[PDB]
Amino acid sequence: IFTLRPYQQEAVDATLNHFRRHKTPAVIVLPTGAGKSLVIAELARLARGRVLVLAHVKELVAQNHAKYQALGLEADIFAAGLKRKESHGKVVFGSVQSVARNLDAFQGEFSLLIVDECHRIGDDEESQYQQILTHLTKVNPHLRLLGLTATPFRLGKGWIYQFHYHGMVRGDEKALFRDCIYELPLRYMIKHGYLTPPERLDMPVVQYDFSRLQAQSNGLFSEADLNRELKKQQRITPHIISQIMEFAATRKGVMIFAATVEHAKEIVGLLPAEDAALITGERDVLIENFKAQRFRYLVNVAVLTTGFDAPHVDLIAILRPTESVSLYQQIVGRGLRLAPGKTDCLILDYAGNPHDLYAPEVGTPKGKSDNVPVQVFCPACGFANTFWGKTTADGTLIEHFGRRCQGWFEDDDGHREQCDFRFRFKNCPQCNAENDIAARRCRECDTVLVDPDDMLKAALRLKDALVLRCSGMSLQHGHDEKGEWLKITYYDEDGADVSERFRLQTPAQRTAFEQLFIRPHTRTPGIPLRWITAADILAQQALLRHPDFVVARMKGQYWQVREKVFDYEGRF
Ligand SMILES: Nc1ncnc2c1ncn2[C@@H]1O[C@H](COP(=O)(O)OP(=O)(O)O)[C@@H](O)[C@H]1O
Ligand SMILES: [Mg+2]
Ligand SMILES: [Zn+2]
Ligand SMILES: [Zn+2]
Repeated sequence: IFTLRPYQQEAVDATLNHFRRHKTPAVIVLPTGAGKSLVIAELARLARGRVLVLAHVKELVAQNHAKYQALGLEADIFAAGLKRKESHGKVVFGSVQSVARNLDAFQGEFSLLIVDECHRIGDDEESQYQQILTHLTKVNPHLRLLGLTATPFRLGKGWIYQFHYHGMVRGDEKALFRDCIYELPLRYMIKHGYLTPPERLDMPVVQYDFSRLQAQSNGLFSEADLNRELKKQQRITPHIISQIMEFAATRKGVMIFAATVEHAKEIVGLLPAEDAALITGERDVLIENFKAQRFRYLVNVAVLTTGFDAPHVDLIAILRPTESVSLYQQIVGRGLRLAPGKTDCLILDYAGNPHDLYAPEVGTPKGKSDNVPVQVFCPACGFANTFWGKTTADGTLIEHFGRRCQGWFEDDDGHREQCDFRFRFKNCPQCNAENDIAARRCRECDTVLVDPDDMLKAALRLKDALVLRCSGMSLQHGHDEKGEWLKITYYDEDGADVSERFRLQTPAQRTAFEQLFIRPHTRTPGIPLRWITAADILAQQALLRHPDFVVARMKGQYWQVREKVFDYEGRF
């Protein structure tokens, strides 16, 4: 009694093809509710020896075992508190702690290791995980390792894999997994009826202003920063909860996603007495009480409970800002389990989060809250990159902060490489090769690339050269006998200024202008500025930025601009 949905057969096929050509671990990205047990079952059926499904969380180990056996198949379990029964079946489910101390039971053939929730590996039970890995690779030197996760990306931690099979890089060489070989988007499950569809309320009455907040190192939000502005706007909290109650009269189950513990307890109070509970992050804490509708409301703070299956949840109310589209999708998905008569799950966002469940995950920290995902084509390979940026109403790009194309390619010989097109770069002083902005040594000639502070410090002390911190630039143009020209004047807050001039008459002059001024100064690298006359440059000065520092050699007529520091991070 097992036939595979098309997307499940695809995940199996992707795994077989990968390991028939490679030894390296790979990861599959599946959302909850996809039916991971069916993929495991068919992989085990085709396997030599046995298959081990390992998981850090013992609670998850027991669920996977349950769902697998519910397919009409047999398996062992190695979890704490359980006793070794008659070993039966081709699959073994276990936890990192239990397996790492019952390693004497794994002296047989294990051809495949499936690690569920593989995004946790860098967090906990790391010594024991190496213990399991060392033992399995000495018994099975050709063992294959498949990762499963619904959350490949975590803010502050990075991506779990480097190469995505659709043609883009996500992590760098430090990524735990070399490859993501299959991904099932949440959009596909909703579109094809594998999950209940969400329906977000378009116009909430009042919502929190969460734009002024500045993220910490991780890109996350501090509890204190969230609380500062929650208490600034706490006269809106009564009104938002009032409408949640109004919507809940037409719904069945209600989850509330609050920002802090201070915010939650306030929320529970405004809710009807005995009609609301709370989920921190002891036990089930009334998990099946909620599913028996002992209470209509269940508030939750930054704690995701693995395994929650509540088809009765008809309503999700998000009152916390979401730092990532991926976090928003894990929150929404908890109310998308199918049920008869459940036409949708109403989503009530009162935090000002964007209205796009299917937005692309940039995968890098935002920086400024007004930035949005923007699409930027690579001039070299044509890959459609997605960077942080800003647009007009029509969608016309104003700025984008991408630095390198994220595409990769692999040649017939099997050699793989990321696209080398660099939207932002620095030239090597010796060989002129284009290098990453952060590089300390040239990639082609290994010459030292001077830090911005050090070059400035030498010219700041040695005043034979001029140094100027730039607050902005002004543009001027005219027309002499050899043709048009454009003069740029760089100035500081105290009025000192350095100027440079570009002629614009000859083809070589125009080419040099684009090479030396536009492409460095442009706000949208990779999208050429269209221009005929110098006045066209002036009209489009919004698309240009000014350097943060200007260094000029105090020589020539008055000075000759030599260095320009863009995107400066350091002393000043
Ligand atoms: N090929 C299939 N045929 C019939 N039912 C399926 C199939 N694949 C998945 N399902 C059903 O879809 C649901 C998957 O939910 P769940 O087991 O929680 O997925 P996961 O374990 O990946 O979170 C289960 O109710 C399961 O019976
Ligand atoms: Mg399953
Ligand atoms: Zn490219
Ligand atoms: Zn060089």
